Amino acid sequence: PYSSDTTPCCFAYIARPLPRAHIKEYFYTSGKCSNPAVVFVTRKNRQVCANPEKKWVREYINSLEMS
Amino acid sequence: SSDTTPCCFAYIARPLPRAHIKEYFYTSGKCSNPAVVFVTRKNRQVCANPEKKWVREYINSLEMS
Amino acid sequence: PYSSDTTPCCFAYIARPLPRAHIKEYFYTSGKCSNPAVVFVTRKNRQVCANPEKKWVREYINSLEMS
Amino acid sequence: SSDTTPCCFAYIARPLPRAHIKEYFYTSGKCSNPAVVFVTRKNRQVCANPEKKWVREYINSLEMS
Repeated sequence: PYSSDTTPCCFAYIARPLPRAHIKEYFYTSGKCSNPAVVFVTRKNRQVCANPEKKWVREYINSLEMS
Repeated sequence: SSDTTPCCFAYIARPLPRAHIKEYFYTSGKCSNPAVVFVTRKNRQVCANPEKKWVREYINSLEMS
Repeated sequence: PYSSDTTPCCFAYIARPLPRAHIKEYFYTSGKCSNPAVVFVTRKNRQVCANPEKKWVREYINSLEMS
Repeated sequence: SSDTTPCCFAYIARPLPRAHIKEYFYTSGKCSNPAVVFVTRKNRQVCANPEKKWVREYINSLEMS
């Protein structure tokens, strides 16, 4: 059982770290997706796919739920 | 402005009302499951099984414009 | 090597699902912590510890990555 | 208004300046590593090794008020 509405997945990861100050939110893509992934939402409301195994990705996450 | 790709992991069980669908598109081949997405006037992206008769018929009607 | 500043960890998980509409952000606690955990930041800016293995927790995360 | 607990996973290598510390507290026993937290006037929470001489001395001075 699962939603029959589309679900976002990532098939590519941004190569280098996004500017930390341009990021306001994040969310992990569904476990249903083929690739694990972190999607950062920038302040201009863009959505960027990132690799959860990357050090900067984990640090950005730790920073985001301090705020 | 998004790097994500919409994929489908379930198909709607019953035929969606034809009257409220404004267009359709097929989910990316990158997605594991093949699927037709019917977009409703309220911008709902509903997943449907490409092999279903009603789905093929809806697509045909949307193709004739 | 690691930050010598304090790092937040969770030692208890909220028993039941928080109201989805009261949540604006989330972040996973450091892998350094003894327990894996998800910290939801409410709109009143409170921080609630949650279990990543819980179904509602994963769903809330998937939802937050969409907004 | 938070359910989290501050823990320490590293100790500051050199003695922090005494002049800018307003208080201290020990991290929870729930944390895996024992630690003293020196809070600076800029609200930085710095982790320090309880066994260090300077740490015990700083604590003593903060205890005499």
